[PDB]
Amino acid sequence: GEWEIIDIGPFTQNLGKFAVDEENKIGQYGRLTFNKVIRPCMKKTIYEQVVAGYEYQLYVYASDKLFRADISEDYKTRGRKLLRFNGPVPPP
Amino acid sequence: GEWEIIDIGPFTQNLGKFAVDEENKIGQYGRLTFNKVIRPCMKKTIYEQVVAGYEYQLYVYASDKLFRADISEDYKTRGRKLLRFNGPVPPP
Repeated sequence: GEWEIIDIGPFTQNLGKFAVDEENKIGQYGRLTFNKVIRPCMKKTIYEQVVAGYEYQLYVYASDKLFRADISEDYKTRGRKLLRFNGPVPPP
Repeated sequence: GEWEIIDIGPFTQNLGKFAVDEENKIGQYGRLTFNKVIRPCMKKTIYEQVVAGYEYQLYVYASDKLFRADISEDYKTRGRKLLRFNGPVPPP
């Protein structure tokens, strides 16, 4: 994922109070009393990659002339859109 | 994967019909007639990064000892969970 440093404000402090509370439930370290959280605190963002859509670069012949088309497609709705249409273009 | 050559043929031809159909609505090239789509055809996949959750690495003091806590948070439920809790560790 992506990593970033956050500071030691009340949100970060309560993250430390969470960890000490859960550890005291397990009971392997003995009764711990939360003191403070110090720098550096690291926050990692976990992502899932998913397809938003597609794009296409076409060479299409129409009425015996050759054009360049640029189409986009949405993954979920399957709806298309024509972005560009230039011609006549020389063959590739 | 970002950019790729896709083959021509049935799915590609229907993209060529769409581009001509859309362009016939504008009319700057006049009434066209779809002929065929030729090589090379490019496909560009567009991905979307959605957040699955977060993870925090902390340096926590408790009962005058310094521990390293790894806690996790969900993006949808916002629920916290302690993954690891080791110590004492040397300070940064």
